[PDB]
Amino acid sequence: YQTNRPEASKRLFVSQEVERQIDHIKQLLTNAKLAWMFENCFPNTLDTTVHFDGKEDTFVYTGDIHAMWLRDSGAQVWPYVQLANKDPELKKMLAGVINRQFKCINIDPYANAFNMNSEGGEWMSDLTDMKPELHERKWEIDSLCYPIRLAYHYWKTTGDASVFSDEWLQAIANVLKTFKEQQRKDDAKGPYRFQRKTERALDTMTNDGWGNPVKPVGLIASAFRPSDDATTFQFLVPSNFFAVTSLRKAAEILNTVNRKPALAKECTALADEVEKALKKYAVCNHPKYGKIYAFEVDGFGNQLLMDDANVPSLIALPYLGDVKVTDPIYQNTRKFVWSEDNPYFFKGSAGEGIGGPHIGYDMIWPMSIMMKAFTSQNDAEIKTCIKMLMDTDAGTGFMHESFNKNDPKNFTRAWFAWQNTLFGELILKLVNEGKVDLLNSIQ
Amino acid sequence: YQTNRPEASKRLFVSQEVERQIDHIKQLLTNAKLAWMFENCFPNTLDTTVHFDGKEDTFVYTGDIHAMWLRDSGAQVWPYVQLANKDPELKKMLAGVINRQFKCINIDPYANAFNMNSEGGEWMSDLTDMKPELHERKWEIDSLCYPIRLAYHYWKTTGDASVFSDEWLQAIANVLKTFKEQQRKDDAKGPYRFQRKTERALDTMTNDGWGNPVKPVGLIASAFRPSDDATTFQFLVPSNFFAVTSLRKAAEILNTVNRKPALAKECTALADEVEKALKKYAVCNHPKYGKIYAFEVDGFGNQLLMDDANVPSLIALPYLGDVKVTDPIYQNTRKFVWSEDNPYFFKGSAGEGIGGPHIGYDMIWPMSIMMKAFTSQNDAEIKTCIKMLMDTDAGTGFMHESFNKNDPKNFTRAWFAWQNTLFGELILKLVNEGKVDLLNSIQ
Repeated sequence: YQTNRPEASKRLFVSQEVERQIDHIKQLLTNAKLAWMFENCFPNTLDTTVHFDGKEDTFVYTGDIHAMWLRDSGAQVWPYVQLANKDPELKKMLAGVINRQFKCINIDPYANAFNMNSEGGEWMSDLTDMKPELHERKWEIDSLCYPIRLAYHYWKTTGDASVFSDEWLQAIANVLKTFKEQQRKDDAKGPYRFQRKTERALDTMTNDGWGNPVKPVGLIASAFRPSDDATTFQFLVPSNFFAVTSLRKAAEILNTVNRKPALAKECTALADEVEKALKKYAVCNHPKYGKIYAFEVDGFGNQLLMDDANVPSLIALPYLGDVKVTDPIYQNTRKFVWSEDNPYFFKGSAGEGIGGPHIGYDMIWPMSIMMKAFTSQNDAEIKTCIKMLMDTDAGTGFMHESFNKNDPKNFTRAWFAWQNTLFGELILKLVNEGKVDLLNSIQ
Repeated sequence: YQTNRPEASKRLFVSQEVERQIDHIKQLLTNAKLAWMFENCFPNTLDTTVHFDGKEDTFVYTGDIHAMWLRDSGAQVWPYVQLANKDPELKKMLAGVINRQFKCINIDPYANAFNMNSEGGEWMSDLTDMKPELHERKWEIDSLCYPIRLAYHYWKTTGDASVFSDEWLQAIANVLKTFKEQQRKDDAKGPYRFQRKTERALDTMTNDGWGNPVKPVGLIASAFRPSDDATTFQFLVPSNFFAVTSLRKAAEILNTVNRKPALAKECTALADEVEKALKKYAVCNHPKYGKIYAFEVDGFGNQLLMDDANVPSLIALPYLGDVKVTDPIYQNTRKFVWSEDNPYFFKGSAGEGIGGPHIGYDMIWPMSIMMKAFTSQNDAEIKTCIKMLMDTDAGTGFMHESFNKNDPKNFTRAWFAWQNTLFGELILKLVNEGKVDLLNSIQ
């Protein structure tokens, strides 16, 4: 069993603390394959996607796609924050990620993906206001939430508030302006419009680029989902939940750090409005599972019952910390999403899980399985999830975007940094929780 | 007030009975504008779209779009059937339409539009199995229902069953095969797949061309709506209702005419299954309007609450005769669709009505207003509808596809034969019902 990591000399970024961490788990885990996968995945982001300038800037690619997603980057380095206090170089690189994310938001708060400079790209021709610094401009609420989540954890972990300077002040102001604009209270259309000539229905918006209408009930419209697919009803519930928590984190930062009570109150006020609207528009009395959370709503009364593997998702609500795992409505939702009553839940001879319209029928995303484990309150459940991830890797030793429910050999995206980071994060979390014996019991 | 009809010498098809009909209403109506519009609209199909070979074939164009829609053609000549018993040439032309429709269905029961021969067209490159005889291959349930509706009315009206020969036998068999295939009980995918590289989200299907998943509860999946837009949840309720009635009509034909009890029973059995599934999947307990009919459902539990102007529609249910106008659930639905709770109901300074995602926000389709009048049980309501159609024609004296809720001058499709036929049909129906005094009361 030889590692699939590039090579000491080919690795883009090296973190000694990270290296010490995998050494520990390797000698701690008794399953050769599991340890092998952890060594390949956990450091993947550092090994092949991190571009640190040694100063205050860090550019992070997603892997397969040569660009930087605010979402992917915010998650790709997330599990490293807990090691920053023991690695000065790592800590500086993390601050560089945050600094770059905030600069991206200020370039275009509606964009989901950015280029290192201004090389533009194939999507420059999209029917929307483009800029050479952008790789893609699909409006996704979670794009603005992930950076805040990272910066907050970073700050609380290291105590370093140097990342909350002028750039941050402008970015947070742009997040509020964009969130408010997308509540679409004044006009059903607005500043953001998007269409693209493609054969993929969810890569373009309906109604001349304005998307399906929404009734301004206080929720924030999201043109696209964290899966990069267009929403059916724009008030994406999982992303709105993520927005509430992110706004509250920013408010705490603006208060204790920048000491700007006015701007913080705006964050809090918006969070309260979105949270109240969620409580009366995002809940559905399902006849089989009881009260559950809808995936998307339009404010007119329509509610889409389903779930997509991409985080933020309904099942991942507790992972991001938007709801307690004990939330009764969440538990009911958890049962629903992992059943044949969810149009995107698939089950075959290779395993089961949630997929989405992005790849299509029978294609399950391991991300959904990992989130099931991350939010699990039962060791037996966690064990089956880990083993399933192990048996559906097609011997590549990496995490893929999706695989066929009847044949893992049929999979997409062999190099998905965000997914590998999540797997390393899961195993590390389990270990730090004293569940090593559980992992070591894997056949 | 000079007529907008082409010219006696430029008219494609001439019907003396039709000419006598407009002469009667002209001297009967006291409103110059109304009479003018009736003379322009009622005969529009005959004046500019009918191509009769003098034998057993009739090709009918839609007008703006140079092709034949099974849907449009079946409606464009509908109101003429009641005059066939007094016009031999007209009667033969109607039989030629039916004959051509059945031949189309046998060419490709999944296609919605056909060419006169095999000139192909711009959609030949669509990501689906194309044929030069086809103009477009968007699967729309109503495409197979409209021809049956016409043939049945024709037969019951004239007594001529010569249209139910070998071609009809093959076509009806194709309708059953196609309907059954689209219940998608054996596989969530099937023989029909469709995608197109376009910027219009509803001109392509999600999930690699298979559309959004459906749970095989007995309903028939419809890839696209009578508006030519892709469905969100494939079990289109209005079209499934239309399917039930059409199947029952065909069963009666197969029994009394072709005397084939076996094939007829298959039609009846399918109708019963679809009807039962409608009763338990297409109904929604709306908290504001009570029990109403959903627009589309997926069988998993999702229900789309809205309405589109294109017939078959929810409001037009009684018009096509799929439900009694007295149906309580229909009445509740009628209130809902004509309110701000319907995402596609628009109201402005020019008037109000239903539109759809096809053209976009604020664009109301007069078809919705006409259907409101057609299904109305109140003279006052009918009067406002007629006057609204009169005040939103932009002085063109014709029926348009849609107009801006705040400015009728902003409209689409100046030449829409199907719509003109419907307006002439509405006025004629009102007159034959002794409501001339009502029309003559229009200011």
